[PDB]
Amino acid sequence: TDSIMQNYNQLREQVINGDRRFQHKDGHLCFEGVDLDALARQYPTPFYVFSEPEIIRNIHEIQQAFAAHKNTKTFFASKTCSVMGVLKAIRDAGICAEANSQYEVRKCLEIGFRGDQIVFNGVVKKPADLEYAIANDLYLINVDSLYELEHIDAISRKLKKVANVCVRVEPNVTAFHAKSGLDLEQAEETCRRILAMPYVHLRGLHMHVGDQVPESEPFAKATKVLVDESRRLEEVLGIKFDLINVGGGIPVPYKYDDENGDPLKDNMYAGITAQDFADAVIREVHKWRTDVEICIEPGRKVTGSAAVLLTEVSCEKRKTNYDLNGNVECHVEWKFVDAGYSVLSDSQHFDWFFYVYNASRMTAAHDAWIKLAGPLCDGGDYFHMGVKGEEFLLPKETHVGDIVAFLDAGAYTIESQTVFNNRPRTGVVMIDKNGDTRLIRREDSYEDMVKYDIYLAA
Amino acid sequence: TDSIMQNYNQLREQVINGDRRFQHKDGHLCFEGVDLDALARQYPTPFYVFSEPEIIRNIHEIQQAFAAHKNTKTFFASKTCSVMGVLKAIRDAGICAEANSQYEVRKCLEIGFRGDQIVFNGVVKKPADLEYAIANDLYLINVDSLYELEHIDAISRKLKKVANVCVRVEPNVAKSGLDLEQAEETCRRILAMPYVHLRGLHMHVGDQVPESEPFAKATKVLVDESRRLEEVLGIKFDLINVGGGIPVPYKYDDENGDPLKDNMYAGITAQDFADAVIREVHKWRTDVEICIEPGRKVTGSAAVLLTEVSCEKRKTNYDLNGNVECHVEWKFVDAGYSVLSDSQHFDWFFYVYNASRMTAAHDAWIKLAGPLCDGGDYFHMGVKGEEFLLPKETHVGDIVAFLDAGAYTIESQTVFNNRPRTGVVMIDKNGDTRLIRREDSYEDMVKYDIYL
Ligand SMILES: Cc1ncc(COP(=O)(O)O)c(/C=N/[C@H](CCCNC(=N)N)C(=O)O)c1O
Ligand SMILES: Cc1ncc(COP(=O)(O)O)c(/C=N/[C@H](CCCNC(=N)N)C(=O)O)c1O
Ligand code: NA
Ligand code: NA
Repeated sequence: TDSIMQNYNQLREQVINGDRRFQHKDGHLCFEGVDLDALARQYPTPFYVFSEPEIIRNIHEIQQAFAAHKNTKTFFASKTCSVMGVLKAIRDAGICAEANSQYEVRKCLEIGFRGDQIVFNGVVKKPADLEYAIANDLYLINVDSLYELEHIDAISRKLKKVANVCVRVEPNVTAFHAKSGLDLEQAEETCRRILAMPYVHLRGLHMHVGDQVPESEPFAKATKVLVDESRRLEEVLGIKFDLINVGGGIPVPYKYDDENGDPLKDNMYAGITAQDFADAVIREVHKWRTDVEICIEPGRKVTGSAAVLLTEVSCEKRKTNYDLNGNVECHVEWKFVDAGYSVLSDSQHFDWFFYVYNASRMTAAHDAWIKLAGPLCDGGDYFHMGVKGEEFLLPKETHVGDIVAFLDAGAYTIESQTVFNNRPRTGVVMIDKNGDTRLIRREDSYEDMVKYDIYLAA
Repeated sequence: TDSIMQNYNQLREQVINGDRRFQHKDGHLCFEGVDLDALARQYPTPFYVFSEPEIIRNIHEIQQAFAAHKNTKTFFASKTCSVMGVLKAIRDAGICAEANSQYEVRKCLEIGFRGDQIVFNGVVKKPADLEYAIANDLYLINVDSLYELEHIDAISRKLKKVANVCVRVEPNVAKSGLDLEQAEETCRRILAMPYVHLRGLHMHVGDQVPESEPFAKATKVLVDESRRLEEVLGIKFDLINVGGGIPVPYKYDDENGDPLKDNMYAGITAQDFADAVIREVHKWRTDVEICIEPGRKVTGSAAVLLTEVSCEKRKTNYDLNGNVECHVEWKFVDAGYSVLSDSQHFDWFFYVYNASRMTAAHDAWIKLAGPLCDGGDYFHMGVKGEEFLLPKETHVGDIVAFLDAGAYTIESQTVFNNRPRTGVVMIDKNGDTRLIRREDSYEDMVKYDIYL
């Protein structure tokens, strides 16, 4: 325990000393030079702040990782974060976009990605979705089922417009637990049929291994399956594929003290780098072709490390358990923040760990065990992914009005919010390349929330 | 397995032959005389349909349960569902409202609940929230901490307006409430505050509680301490507020269920809840007001999620190596966990039927997936393990129904993958339908962002 506390304050000092994102000023956590205590006095909490410089650094990591293969194309999985200002930053950094719904395709087109910079994935692509995608000449539509393929044939014919497709294959219980992709056994006939379709153009095969995968071997195994079948089909069908699409899954470090962690038992430890992901993928593709295009679809890695959730300590209490004779059994120091699981979904629903610190007292020892609660009704709306069990460490002097920061809060955190208890979804602030801040998403207002309803005011 | 299938089809026939909510017509599931296959051709799926008649039936069950105690006040816990048209139905049915945020208070006031019909609960009530509540003369603010109480004292003094409070106590038979040990001094201090009026004590046991003993024991704790404080402080309390938690049946075949291990079986009824509460309160006072804050029981049974079967596939495991070992039939609906949150995040069971083929045997084992990216976006709370039963005749374009989908299902939606949050339709008391919430539009989604 004392060791756990000691280790946590070693990590705290690494944040403000040797982290490319963070500094401190006046004892306050700073992000790209921006004082986060002061920022949280200018915008109402809770809100997220994103760093454009850190997104750029992440994208460079990915792109540098694939230097051994010139013919690589990188599509940001916009399901990770599709706030328009974030997408615009990713476009400016020079990569492309991946989309999982009609409205995702549309927003990518709106913000400036060309059709030939967009890949459309999904297990459900209704005819209206497919018609929209085909009419906008998307780079790829990644076909997930034979039923969807029938619609692509019929709609491409209606539009007299070529649909460019990959066939998604499940490289692997995966009949019972994997809803996506075709069985490998079905790729050959599926491809044979596409070749014969006048307006469907087979570009390659697709797979996606998973999310936050903390080892290289699954990527290597699955890529080899895809590569072996691509090679075989080239011979059997007498074709040359343009590409292979190996998906996403590059992990992000959510716990940084790798010496104390096992990525195979706790995948908050990232286990591998973008370079290890590239090495595994490229090695398997080059056993087939060095010239073929490799498409990748990273999501999490582009934005995960590039935002902080800022939330104000809004209440406090001590709760005491007594035996049946009025004698203290134990005290619990509860701190309440104005963000709960409706603001940070994965902390609750997917047992996700984020570093928690007192951004107003970043240079103070984090030396008191506390429990950290949200504002929702749910008895379960408190943060259970603690430093030790369900307990967090904050400075003993923590006060109502301090600002708490959750780090590594940029992946899958904005669109997954709700208005449970009619608490609004949060504003979002962006730090640009010059270190200046601006609001890029408003907090939901009272009006915004009732406007969807149809009713007579009393 | 053959017995699980027979039992499920027994339940299916009971839906369309012996359920006050449902009928069949032309092979289709009907809700209060409305053909749901036909309804889902008028509005884009997925969407929720609510029944005002069922809300009324549920409220009647609650109020009848408390007939032995004349002075009972019922507050709908609006966290359960605050679509304005649902709140209006509940207001028009004659009960009161409970709120868990400033904007919930405001929407309750805007739909027509008076201040004296609103209770404000919560572990975080900031000064701005408290000021709004006090200024609007709320019936109760249920005090959760000593920190909050100091703001209430200060703000009520500033406004020169009386704040009506309960003290929430956690009976330790958890983040909310004060310790019982703190009630006496807290009440003593509230009595001395010039603009705070102490109404009583408050508790809330939990959600979907499948047994009466927790309520009886928790109520007795509050009654005993209420009785004691009346003596010690020389006062008569206005009320006792015993909270919510009346369960709703999510599985109906009670003969096959253990509610204490699987709380999708309700275990008790509103009458059992009332009997326990009234039995304890009446050891002390018959004249005192009992406040109750039911949420789930008011609306849970009163909605259906309608979702179109939008894709299908067969996945075949060839021996783990080679040779057909088993086929898995996947059916994809256009609602996933961003539409029906508790099915995923809280392991919640909802009955699933093919509403387009409700009179057909549900004779085929399938797995039921949503449309999201997440490999985990499929429905795992099946009829048998993760498997569901639908007619072998099920086709893309059929309408699947999730029953009992009225509690905690609307405000918990997300726009993950930029799929819109759903529209909501209401069947009114005359059996007519209207849209009471639009589906989010594309324009809705991007309008919150600030961009060029
Ligand atoms: C075809 C495809 N291409 C790329 C990605 C990008 O994955 P990455 O962000 O790099 O881990 C995904 C991701 N899908 C989902 C995320 C789920 C996130 N869920 C969550 N609760 N945060 C999955 O792999 O299950 C995908 O489906
Ligand atoms: C003070 C208070 N008064 C009444 C209720 C109404 O409870 P009822 O709906 O009847 O079970 C609650 C309910 N709060 C929460 C629901 C949580 C629902 N969460 C969900 N994911 N569906 C709780 O008891 O944890 C409450 O906090
Ligand atoms: Na073709
Ligand atoms: Na007083």
